[PDB]
Amino acid sequence: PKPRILPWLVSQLDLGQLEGVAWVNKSRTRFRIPWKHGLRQDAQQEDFGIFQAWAEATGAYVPGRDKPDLPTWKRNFRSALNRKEGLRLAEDRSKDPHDPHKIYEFVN
Amino acid sequence: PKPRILPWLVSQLDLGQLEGVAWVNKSRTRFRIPWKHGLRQDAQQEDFGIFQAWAEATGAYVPGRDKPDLPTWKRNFRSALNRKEGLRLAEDRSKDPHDPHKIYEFVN
Amino acid sequence: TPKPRILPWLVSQLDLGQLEGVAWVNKSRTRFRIPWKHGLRQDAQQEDFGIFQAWAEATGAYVPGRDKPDLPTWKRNFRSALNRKEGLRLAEDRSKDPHDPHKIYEFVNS
Amino acid sequence: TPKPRILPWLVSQLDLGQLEGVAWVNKSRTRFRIPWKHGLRQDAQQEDFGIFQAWAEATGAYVPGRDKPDLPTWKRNFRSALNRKEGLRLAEDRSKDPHDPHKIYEFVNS
DNA sequence: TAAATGACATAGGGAAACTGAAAGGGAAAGTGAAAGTGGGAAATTCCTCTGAATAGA
DNA sequence: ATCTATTCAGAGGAATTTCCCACTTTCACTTTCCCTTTCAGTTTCCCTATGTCATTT
Repeated sequence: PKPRILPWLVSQLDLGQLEGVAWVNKSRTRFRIPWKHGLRQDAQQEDFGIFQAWAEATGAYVPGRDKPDLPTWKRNFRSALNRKEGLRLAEDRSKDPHDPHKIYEFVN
Repeated sequence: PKPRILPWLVSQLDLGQLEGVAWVNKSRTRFRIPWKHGLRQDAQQEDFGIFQAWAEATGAYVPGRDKPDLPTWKRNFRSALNRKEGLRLAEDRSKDPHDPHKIYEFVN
Repeated sequence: TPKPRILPWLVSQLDLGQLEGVAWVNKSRTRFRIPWKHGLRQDAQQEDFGIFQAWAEATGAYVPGRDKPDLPTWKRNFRSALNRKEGLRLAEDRSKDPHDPHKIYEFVNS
Repeated sequence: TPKPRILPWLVSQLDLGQLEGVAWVNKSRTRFRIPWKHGLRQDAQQEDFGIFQAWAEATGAYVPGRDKPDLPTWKRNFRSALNRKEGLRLAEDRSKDPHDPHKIYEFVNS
């Protein structure tokens, strides 16, 4: 059937399984996504969990079959979101030293 | 007593029990048909209500017994109307974002 | 007149060899190649979508002059048409190559 | 407004010779000089970082009508782009000269 | 007023990751023209049954 | 010498058969929706690499 990204993303947000990935508003319209830049030493694949989740979810990534590739999972997650109408990028807290991340918000 | 499509269609148009299926002429010579595209995430089953109604009506589709098949219902409905003389597709508003549909018309 | 069927038409283009880059890759004439340069590249230009364009002109999908040029769509339609077609398969994919980007299709059977 | 590609744009600046000490050295144009100096020195301005500034203005990254000129960043962006070009290698690093600071790239190719 | 030794404040710099805009791709869905189909209607053989015309008793 | 016992035309539906007519399905691509990839550059990250000030001999 293949998941559509917005409904899928919203579900992850509601379940709140991944960390650094949740609703940052009680009305539910703004949300955070970890985004530790790739070159940083403290950066593991645990910091690309949503990106990885999406890849596993769409069949792109299958642990065992393909080597894990972090940059691709991220560029893929990002491009999918950009084209999505009714959803804009708010603040770019990506290079932020302690808690690097981004908040997306649904608009009309 | 299998229904003939034009009389049947006109009846649905007059009863107006199907959202989006309605005349657009006081004179009743132009009607509109809901025409959302199958892939669209926003396509709920009822977006093929007339197509489904015709399939159930010709006894081709009995809920419970058959697996829903939305493409064929629309496909059958469109093909059935095409042979009909005195009837012609006037506008194709189906790749339309908000309210997608097609307008047929009766050539005198 | 009749509308051309894609495989016979393609074979004909291959035999005529009018388009540059489009050629049989073997004597048995069963494997052929199609130039497939990526659209965003700098050296890209309309002549790198010649077969795609030819097919569009051929099916009346495009009419130099009256209609407006949609190069990507020409490729999408040509690519999509072959994809369902039975008895033809994708063999190679050198489409992301630098100097000679192209894909290689092979004719098969059942 | 169409975005310029760096090599064709750079070659144009070299031919026009609008900046001081940019024109190629060899007439066949297989080598050229770049106002590559240093930033932690003394009289370093927008004159010694002209190509770097030209590229920044050219890509809209910076416009002498809003963006507050950052000479250090401009040098970083220009350096990275030249590095990735296959048929383009850096000959010598003559930035190691007092009064005459610069750099010599090659228009080689394989 | 000095060659040297230190002391910070950033400017390079090489890789590899990031990115926006737009082209590519998958594959499920759509299409008009063309050809196929089912089921009810019209038509073309089958079946008693009638019954007057023909044999046994 | 009637008195039944049969029997081959013509009836009046059955029993299929062949036709027709609306839709249905194929045919052979085309298009759409939603993301993915490519392009050709930008931007980090993480270290060095120097170029002005400030103490050693």
